[PDB]
Amino acid sequence: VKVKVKVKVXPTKVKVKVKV
Amino acid sequence: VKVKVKVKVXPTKVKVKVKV
Amino acid sequence: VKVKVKVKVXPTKVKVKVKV
Amino acid sequence: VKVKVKVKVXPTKVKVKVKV
Amino acid sequence: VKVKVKVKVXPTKVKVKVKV
Amino acid sequence: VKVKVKVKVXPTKVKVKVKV
Amino acid sequence: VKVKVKVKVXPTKVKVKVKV
Amino acid sequence: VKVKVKVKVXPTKVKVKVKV
Repeated sequence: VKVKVKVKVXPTKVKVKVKV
Repeated sequence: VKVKVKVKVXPTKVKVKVKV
Repeated sequence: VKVKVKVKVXPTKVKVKVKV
Repeated sequence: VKVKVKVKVXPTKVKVKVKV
Repeated sequence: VKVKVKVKVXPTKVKVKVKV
Repeated sequence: VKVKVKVKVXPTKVKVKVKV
Repeated sequence: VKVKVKVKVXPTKVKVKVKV
Repeated sequence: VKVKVKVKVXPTKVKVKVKV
């Protein structure tokens, strides 16, 4: 099970991911 | 100009903040 | 701009705070 | 469980990796 | 640029400060 | 629980590792 | 240019200071 | 506790441990 949170707005680039 | 995200991702717990 | 990202990774507590 | 958190905001890159 | 990354991991608490 | 932390601000780059 | 790391384990408080 | 730090910062590189 792989779970991804991302938002990227030009200057602000956030990506979070979790494997289970 | 900002970014906000609060989220619970499977078993993690995540919050994001950009304050102009 | 002032930036915060924080995550609880089971017991682990990570705080990231940036001034760009 | 493995968590990978990746962020870039102004002239900063921060990467955190935490294996539970 | 001022970066603070701050982390607690079992009995261990760690402050990392980068100032450029 | 094992932790890797990496911050890069232009040329300034620090990698930090925390194992209990 | 400064980078500063400070670790705390119960009765143990150590710091490392690194500059250009 | 095994704490590593390695930093590449202007025209220098500084490594260090803390073993608690």
